[PDB]
Amino acid sequence: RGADFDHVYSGVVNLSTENIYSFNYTSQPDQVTAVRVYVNSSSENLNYPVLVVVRQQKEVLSWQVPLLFQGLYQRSYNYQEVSRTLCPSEATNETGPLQQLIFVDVASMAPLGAQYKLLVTKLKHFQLRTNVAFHFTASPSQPQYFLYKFPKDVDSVIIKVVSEMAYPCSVVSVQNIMCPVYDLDHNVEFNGVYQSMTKKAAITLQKKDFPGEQFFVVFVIKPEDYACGGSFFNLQRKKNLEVTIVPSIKESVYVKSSLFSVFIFLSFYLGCLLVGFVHYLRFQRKKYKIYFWNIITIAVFYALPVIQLVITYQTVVNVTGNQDICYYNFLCAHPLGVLSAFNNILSNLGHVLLGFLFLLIVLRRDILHRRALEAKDIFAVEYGIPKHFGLFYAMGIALMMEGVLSACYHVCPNYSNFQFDTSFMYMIAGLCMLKLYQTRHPDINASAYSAYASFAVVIMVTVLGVVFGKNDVWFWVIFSAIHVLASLALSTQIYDRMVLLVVGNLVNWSFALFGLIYRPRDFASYMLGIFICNLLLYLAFYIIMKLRSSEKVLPVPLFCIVATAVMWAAALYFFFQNLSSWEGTPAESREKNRECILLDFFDDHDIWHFLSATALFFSFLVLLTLDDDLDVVRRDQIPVF
Amino acid sequence: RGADFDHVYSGVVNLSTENIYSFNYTSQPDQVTAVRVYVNSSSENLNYPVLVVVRQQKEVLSWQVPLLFQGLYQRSYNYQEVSRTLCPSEATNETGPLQQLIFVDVASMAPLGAQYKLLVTKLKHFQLRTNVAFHFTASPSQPQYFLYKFPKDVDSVIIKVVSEMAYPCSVVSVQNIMCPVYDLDHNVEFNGVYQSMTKKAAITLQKKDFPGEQFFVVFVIKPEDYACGGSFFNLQRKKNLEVTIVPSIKESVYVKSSLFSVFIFLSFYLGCLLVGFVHYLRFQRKKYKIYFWNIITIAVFYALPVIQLVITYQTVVNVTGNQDICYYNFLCAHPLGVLSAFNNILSNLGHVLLGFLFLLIVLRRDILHRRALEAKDIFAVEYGIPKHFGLFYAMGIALMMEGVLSACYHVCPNYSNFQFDTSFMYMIAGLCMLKLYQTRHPDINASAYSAYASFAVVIMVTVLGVVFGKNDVWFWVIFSAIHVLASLALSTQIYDRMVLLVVGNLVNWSFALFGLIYRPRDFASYMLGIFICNLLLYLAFYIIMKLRSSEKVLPVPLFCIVATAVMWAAALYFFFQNLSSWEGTPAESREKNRECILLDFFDDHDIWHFLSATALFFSFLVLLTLDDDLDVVRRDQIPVF
Ligand SMILES: CC(C)CCC[C@@H](C)[C@H]1CC[C@H]2[C@@H]3CC=C4C[C@@H](O)CC[C@]4(C)[C@H]3CC[C@]12C
Ligand SMILES: CC(C)CCC[C@@H](C)[C@H]1CC[C@H]2[C@@H]3CC=C4C[C@@H](O)CC[C@]4(C)[C@H]3CC[C@]12C
Ligand SMILES: CC(C)CCC[C@@H](C)[C@H]1CC[C@H]2[C@@H]3CC=C4C[C@@H](O)CC[C@]4(C)[C@H]3CC[C@]12C
Ligand SMILES: CC(C)CCC[C@@H](C)[C@H]1CC[C@H]2[C@@H]3CC=C4C[C@@H](O)CC[C@]4(C)[C@H]3CC[C@]12C
Ligand SMILES: CC(C)CCC[C@@H](C)[C@H]1CC[C@H]2[C@@H]3CC=C4C[C@@H](O)CC[C@]4(C)[C@H]3CC[C@]12C
Ligand SMILES: CC(C)CCC[C@@H](C)[C@H]1CC[C@H]2[C@@H]3CC=C4C[C@@H](O)CC[C@]4(C)[C@H]3CC[C@]12C
Ligand SMILES: CC(C)CCC[C@@H](C)[C@H]1CC[C@H]2[C@@H]3CC=C4C[C@@H](O)CC[C@]4(C)[C@H]3CC[C@]12C
Ligand SMILES: CC(C)CCC[C@@H](C)[C@H]1CC[C@H]2[C@@H]3CC=C4C[C@@H](O)CC[C@]4(C)[C@H]3CC[C@]12C
Ligand SMILES: CCCCCCCC/C=C\CCCCCCCC(=O)O
Ligand SMILES: CCCCCCCC/C=C\CCCCCCCC(=O)O
Ligand code: NA
Ligand SMILES: [Zn+2]
Ligand SMILES: [Zn+2]
Repeated sequence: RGADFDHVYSGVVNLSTENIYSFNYTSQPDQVTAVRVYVNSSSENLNYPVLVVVRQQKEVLSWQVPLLFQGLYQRSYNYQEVSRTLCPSEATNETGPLQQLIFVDVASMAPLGAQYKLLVTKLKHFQLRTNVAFHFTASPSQPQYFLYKFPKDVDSVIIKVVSEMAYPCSVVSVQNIMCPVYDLDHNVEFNGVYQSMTKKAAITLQKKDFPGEQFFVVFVIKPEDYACGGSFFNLQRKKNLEVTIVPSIKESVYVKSSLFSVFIFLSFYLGCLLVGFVHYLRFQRKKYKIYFWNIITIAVFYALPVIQLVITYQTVVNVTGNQDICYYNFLCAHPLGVLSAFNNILSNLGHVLLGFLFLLIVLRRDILHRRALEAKDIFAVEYGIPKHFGLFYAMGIALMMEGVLSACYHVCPNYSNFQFDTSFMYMIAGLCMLKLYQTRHPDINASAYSAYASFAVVIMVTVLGVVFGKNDVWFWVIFSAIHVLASLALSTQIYDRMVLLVVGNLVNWSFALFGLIYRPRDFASYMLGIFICNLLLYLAFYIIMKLRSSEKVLPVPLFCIVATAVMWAAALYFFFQNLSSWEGTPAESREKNRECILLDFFDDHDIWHFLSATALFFSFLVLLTLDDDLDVVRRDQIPVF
Repeated sequence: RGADFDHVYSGVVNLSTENIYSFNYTSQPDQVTAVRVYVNSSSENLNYPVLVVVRQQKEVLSWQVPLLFQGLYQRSYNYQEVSRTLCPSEATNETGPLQQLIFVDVASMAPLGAQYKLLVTKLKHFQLRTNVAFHFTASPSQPQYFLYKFPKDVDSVIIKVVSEMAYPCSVVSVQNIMCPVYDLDHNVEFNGVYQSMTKKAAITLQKKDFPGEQFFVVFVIKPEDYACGGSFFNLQRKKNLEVTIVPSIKESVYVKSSLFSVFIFLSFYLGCLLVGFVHYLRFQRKKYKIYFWNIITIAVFYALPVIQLVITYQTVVNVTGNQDICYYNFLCAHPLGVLSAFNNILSNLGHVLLGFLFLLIVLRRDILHRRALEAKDIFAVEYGIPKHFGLFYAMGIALMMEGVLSACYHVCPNYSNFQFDTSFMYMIAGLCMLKLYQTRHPDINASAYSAYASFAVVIMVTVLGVVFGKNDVWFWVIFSAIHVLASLALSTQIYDRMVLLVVGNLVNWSFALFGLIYRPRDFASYMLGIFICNLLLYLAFYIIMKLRSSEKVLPVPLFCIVATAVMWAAALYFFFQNLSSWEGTPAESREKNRECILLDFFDDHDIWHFLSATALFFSFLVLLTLDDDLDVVRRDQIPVF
């Protein structure tokens, strides 16, 4: 029967009568037309569903109305309105105008007839345009997909899908232009790239991956919300979606950002060179060695698991096309070669460059001291605090190792990797507190085993607390007992000294209270703030004790105190901007994704990598230079606190 | 049109003519009938395919002939014969006999008519019986599935599928009894458990998982062999398959095997008790302490990555139903609780029980030595070899830590976990060689860091060689250089002594040559044989040097030598029986799965865990007791080699 587009057809189908409709249309060359078939049935009997068959030249598509979904825990869902887009045939210029015919056959085996309504329409907005936002709606029984053709200049695009509400949750899949299109929840993840989506989704594609420089963006709504961190839930679950296809940054942005990263850090090298030059002009005109290596060994022992894991996770993402596995920022994930997010790795360059600079600065001090000790300078031998540079070498190397470990985490950030980003800073903050204590008490043995053992136990507490003590009121109660007791014990060792000890313990008790009351899910970041607080508290205690003892703070140490405080306040702010959350579902993390802040390449977490290295670098300089005033004062006179 | 079952229908379909067939059958209660629809079209034009629609009461099924598959690297496959089993409806006794009607509609849009052949048949062997082998055939375009109902007495079954040839490779999926059945490669992995299969597959199921105590066993043949370690490849890819449903072992087998494992090892405790009792009757009638703890720290540092990984892999297996992720011996993987293969973890009880026994043996001699020294015994003080039991405590605790590390690996053995099965044995073999050298050269410092560092570097070489040096002629050439040079340097320090050194280098050179020519993919096991070989060579050198120096081998040490040699020969044999291979694909590894050898619970790899612990336990006793004859001899008179 000849039928018209955009015309709603009603009918009753029983065993005897089947209703057939014929739609003929012409597709002009270089023009793609998609036909959407909508059938709905208001029939109580699901024992006798309305069966819809759409036959085209090269394909037959069949479905049933009401569409039934099997839910978790034996939940049943039925969708009375079912809509499908028929795979489009694109006429090349050579083929010419193509006359195509669609047959929509409607049948039912019901003894009394079952009613249905049919609307077949042509999609006027099937093709998606660049930098244009398109708003649409999808349902579990009404999946939608659209066509995008890569423009010549554009060699890569990002697919940004936004929703106002978290649920129902969807799947955004990118597939090549070949029939069939997998737009059902039972085959959508078979082919191509896909992401789970509650509120936001971002898929980055390259032209070389797709033949014909075109793809289909498929939007499938799940009958239930379980895979996307939701409780559950026969009635329309319409999701209002907006999708925009934006070109990615050009290769020039990669060059400008890599140069910027190296240059800000190399600027520090120039600044150290200028200071060194002034001393050279003045000169002409006028806790051990197994520690540098130990930090390496500990880092390598710790790097091996993550690196082996990276391979396997990277493998599974590439094959399955599951962008769910790695918790990238997505909105600012910039790919170089294999790396999905090169920008994250590049941000860790400062840790390596700044850590290296520190080793060179420490070395000059060691070489100069050693030369002075040989010359038997009175000041080198008997004036000032005895100088040991071993912990300083470990600190510099640890900063570099932190950069490498953080970069490894960023190859695939996820639940198995969560610790590695900020963990080595527990070692960095731990080493810095020994250097403070060793300054006055240079008699502390400090075995290599003790560092390795402490790190292992601290990480053991960290990983165990995240996995098994996620939010339990029990775990946080026990941990608060250790935290407070550790603070009491430490305070008595490292420490008006009494008033300072009270302030010192109180800050730790306050932190324990915040943790107990708030129960943060990110125990790794909470554990990190425990080491940062105690590092800054002991550093502040040292400065206060230095002032009460009338010891001076020279301009070079004093500037580093201001820079350390300013950089720590700035770095912590960018640390508190959560752009992805491995504790939640992949769809929940993606709601936190943001467009990146600096040079269109670096996000808030990238700035935290720049500023954490600079804050840690300037913290090293405070320890290195603070007691340089005493170099004139006799060691005998020098007090001990 | 009324049509007959098991009758082949021919017809020509053009735009004008569609051919419709009606098949009616009666399903008796408590009787399941499945109908298979076969359509084959020998039509050159794939632009105009034959479209087949099979409509039933509940659902409608449609497909096209020839069936087209999109292959990797743009390969195209077409199958003129397509066959499908229609979702059976099971009549309960209450419903009674049910008269069901099937409509098979055949259509084509070809201008000249396209021929087809149709056979609709009822499957007389749809239901699978217990302990009965059923042989069938499946094709990429002709998937098959069958029904199994759990017997009342049987609470769990294993699905064993066997094929004579590796390719074409298949997917065996287990799904609940609900329509639709996902029997296509684009939806087979959506629901239920599934395994990839080349030659063998084994799926273990429990009755509690399935409602109705029934499931579908779905067999889907892949159009290509890539996922199963093979290459490409329009023509039938028929796979002859045999599937048997066998009940799993009863809970009594779990109890009898757990008791056996504890008892053989506790028997050793009784044997040590009997020896201790005889000495107590005789008595009445007449390289340091930071090492025990260090091995713990190293093991914990090493246990943390694997344990965190276990959680995430175990998660993904449970959700997706993908049995391909872990590399168990599925033919004897027995589950207890959350563990998929409990027998693999129980087999590691020998390490902890025999490692604990050795610590009690060392402790006695440590206590009796200190008690003597307190009593100023002449023989304890000036006769015999200086006694340092510190490395014995490390060896005993390392054996325990190897049992827990090997048990953690067997929670989910895979490519990310490879090292954990045998890596700590490198530590054990290395500790045992230091104890040998420390015996006649008591003045060796042996720092804790050195053990940790050596382990880290040795594992770094092991993991790097497996991942990046899989079979390269380059990597094995460099490694043979280190292996020859390391053994050449070691031979000079520890080793007619000259003839022995020559024999000692030839064995290492031979091992290197075997590796160089053979290029084993399992570098972890090859690395293990390097440590075992040198441990037994240095042990044999010590015995030979003991005999040439006219020093006796007492009966207790001498028995341990025989037991160590016999157990090492026996353990190595069960080590060479590869029942699973993480280096290959999951389907390739399943080809080596075997039914398990001992008590219907333990396979060849489980026996290697029993015998490796016993060989390592008796190796410890050789070191502990060998020089107990020198206790009467004065320390000065004792030679050093
Ligand atoms: C690994 C990171 C967290 C740094 C850890 C530093 C701390 C926790 C480690 C490193 C050095 C260690 C100390 C080394 C020296 C001594 C003095 C000794 O008589 C008692 C142990 C004690 C007090 C150790 C306590 C723990 C210790 C302070
Ligand atoms: C905060 C972390 C990272 C670093 C803390 C350094 C701590 C662990 C170190 C530095 C100084 C050390 C103390 C130095 C002096 C003494 C006195 C001695 O009779 C007992 C050990 C004791 C009490 C040490 C315990 C460990 C100690 C307190
Ligand atoms: C988790 C937070 C709140 C507390 C962390 C406590 C950690 C840093 C403390 C508690 C127990 C400590 C260990 C106690 C025992 C030893 C042996 C000794 O040779 C010093 C190192 C070592 C290994 C200590 C390292 C530091 C240590 C692990
Ligand atoms: C704020 C937290 C992380 C600091 C934890 C470090 C402090 C409290 C821990 C770490 C290592 C611990 C020390 C480990 C070993 C010794 C030597 C022993 O003879 C006295 C106790 C003493 C000195 C412990 C005191 C508490 C201790 C110093
Ligand atoms: C895993 C295996 C190789 C462990 C073997 C450990 C023992 C047997 C080996 C490994 C390192 C070796 C030592 C390496 C360096 C020296 C310093 C030299 O001036 C005397 C010999 C001595 C002390 C060697 C003795 C033998 C030695 C201790
Ligand atoms: C089987 C082959 C690959 C093993 C080779 C191991 C070699 C390369 C590694 C493993 C253990 C390592 C040693 C561990 C202990 C020490 C003592 C330390 O004070 C200096 C480094 C030194 C000397 C290391 C040198 C390199 C080393 C000998
Ligand atoms: C752990 C597995 C992989 C192998 C273990 C090897 C251990 C036991 C061996 C291998 C390398 C050896 C060290 C190599 C370096 C030296 C030289 C000298 O300065 C003291 C002995 C010492 C420190 C050796 C001690 C024993 C040692 C650490
Ligand atoms: C694999 C078989 C052959 C055993 C391997 C023995 C290795 C681990 C042993 C044997 C010879 C040893 C080396 C001999 C020479 C030295 C002394 C000093 O310069 C540092 C340790 C170092 C470098 C040793 C490291 C460990 C060593 C390389
Ligand atoms: C004197 C104060 C020193 C600095 C204290 C810092 C306090 C940090 C405490 C933990 C907060 C963790 C919860 C929210 C942060 C999440 C980290 C992230 O977004 O990646
Ligand atoms: C004197 C000889 C001492 C013992 C030497 C043992 C030799 C072992 C060498 C490596 C063989 C590795 C290749 C095949 C074994 C695979 C291990 C496995 O099946 O799990
Ligand atoms: Na099913
Ligand atoms: Zn980071
Ligand atoms: Zn094992």
